[PDB]
Amino acid sequence: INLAYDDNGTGDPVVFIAGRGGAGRTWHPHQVPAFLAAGYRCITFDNRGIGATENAEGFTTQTMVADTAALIETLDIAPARVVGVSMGAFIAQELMVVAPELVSSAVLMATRGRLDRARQFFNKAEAELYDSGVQLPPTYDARARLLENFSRKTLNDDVAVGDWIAMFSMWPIKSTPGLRCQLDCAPQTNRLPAYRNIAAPVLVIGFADDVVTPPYLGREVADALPNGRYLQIPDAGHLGFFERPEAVNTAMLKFFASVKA
Amino acid sequence: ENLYFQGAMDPEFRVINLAYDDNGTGDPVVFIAGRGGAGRTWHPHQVPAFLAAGYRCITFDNRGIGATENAEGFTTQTMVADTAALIETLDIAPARVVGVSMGAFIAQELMVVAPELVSSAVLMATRGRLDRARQFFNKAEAELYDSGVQLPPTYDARARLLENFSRKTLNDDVAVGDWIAMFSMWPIKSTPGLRCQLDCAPQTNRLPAYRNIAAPVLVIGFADDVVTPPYLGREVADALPNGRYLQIPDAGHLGFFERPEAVNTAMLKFFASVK
Ligand code: NA
Repeated sequence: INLAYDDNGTGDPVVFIAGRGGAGRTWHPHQVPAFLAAGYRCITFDNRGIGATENAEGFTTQTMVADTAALIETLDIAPARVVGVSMGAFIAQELMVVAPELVSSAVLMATRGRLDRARQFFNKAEAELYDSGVQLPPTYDARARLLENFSRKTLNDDVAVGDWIAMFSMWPIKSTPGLRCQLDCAPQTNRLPAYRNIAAPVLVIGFADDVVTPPYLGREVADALPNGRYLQIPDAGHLGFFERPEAVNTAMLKFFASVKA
Repeated sequence: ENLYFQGAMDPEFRVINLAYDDNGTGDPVVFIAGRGGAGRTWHPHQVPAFLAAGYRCITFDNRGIGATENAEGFTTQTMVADTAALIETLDIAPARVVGVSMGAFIAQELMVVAPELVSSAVLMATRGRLDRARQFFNKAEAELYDSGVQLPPTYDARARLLENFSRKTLNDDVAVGDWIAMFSMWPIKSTPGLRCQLDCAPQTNRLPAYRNIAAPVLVIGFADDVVTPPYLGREVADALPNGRYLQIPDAGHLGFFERPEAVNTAMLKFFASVK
């Protein structure tokens, strides 16, 4: 299948890969304008399992890597810069393994390279939640999103919390066969040994208060990557890029301006 | 032994008995557990240290816990009155008090209305108002109960883990294994009692009222606590004329269980100087 995508600007191409449950649209409130102002061309799209393909099941990481590859080819932008978060970082990482020629450099946020215990606990809890058929009431659900995703600093802030709660109604996350299948697109094995063969410059960004994918797992990906280096953002939850856009964009942009297209 | 004391009359005009424990012969300390917690939660890390320091330790089952787990229709004033009744029954006024969370809130309210019952207090993981996020967590928790919907067991255990512990504990896999096995030995039963304990929280800002409390008080905030953030506790110490604040690094909501030695040392140091 070809997937919905969204092409802006002219210049060195950057492809954004969202996390589980996220659409291309996730990149537009805070990332795309800042990249455009810096002269890049931005591509965002809907991962398989999202939007038009939310009933897609039986797909794997590998299917998702080929989707991304196909997109990079179909637009004739190889090699592109690649920005990915979480599942998206994991898809970026694996694309660079099978198709290094498609990617010039990458930013990977909130990522990991093996099946660590935090990931297992989360895999079990989430899978269980889906198979039970249970519907969390909205306010309890909004509470879990709040604690899962934001820094302590943010939660202490009355105006922000009102926003983030409001903002949840504009970003409904429907439980779908696609969303369940994306649960499986995560490392199953140690991938760090495979990562030691990636040539491309890579920046790994860890968010300090991240509990879904804690920072130290990003240091590990940065260490396995010959040209990798790790950066940490203080006071950012798992949605660090939405919560601290300026600090996050400045870092991706200083990094991307330092490497060749 | 099986000791009982008579609780306050509730707003439905019933009078129940509550269980308590009494150990030692020394200077009396009354421990008040948080929401969901039986008196026995102070036994592993607090009571031995206080007995070895010559304190007598009173623990008890708050209303809505253990034998009264089906109690409903009570309020913060009912629990404050219950605590006072325990104090008056042992004839130990004015007593040292230690409260955590809901129990710290009960101690704060007890000092507002019955200051002569309490000589000094340690308040852990506390607040004297609910902020936006905490207000919302309270409402979310109420909604869950009221809806009937049971959380699957693994989801439940993960949530419990993340809400209660520090990042330091959370990053250490052996430690996480230990606590999740422990969860099975401290199961939190969902009960009309527990649901009712959810409303013994500030509904209004109580910090003004705390301005008249004269007793020496030590407020302890846990740095990684997200169920009651340290800043709310520090607002409480700022309010109290003789309150002082201390923060325990690397402690989640359950700091007094996770960093018992740092907590204990600070409380025993505080109690040796008071008045
Ligand atoms: Na003060």
